[PDB]
Amino acid sequence: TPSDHLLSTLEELVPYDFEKFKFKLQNTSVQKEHSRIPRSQIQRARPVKMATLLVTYYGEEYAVQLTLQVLRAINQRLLAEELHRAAIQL
Repeated sequence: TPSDHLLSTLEELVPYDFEKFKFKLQNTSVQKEHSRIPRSQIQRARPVKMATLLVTYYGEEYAVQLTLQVLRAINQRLLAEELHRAAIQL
């Protein structure tokens, strides 16, 4: 599932880089007519937890786009590309 690819993607994501990931996620624009993840939850959310959260709050397709963009925001173009490639496989 998309959440499984997001899990693995953010699992490979270095925790020290995830620190910035979740900081950029807090500053990520909310998708049209979709539910916002509380910043208090984002700070405490695990790399593997956000995979589920983004899907629940925004959606599967939106979770991939959100994570991809935030990865690029933190100079993780590798994971962003691999996530895109995962979306292609899906």
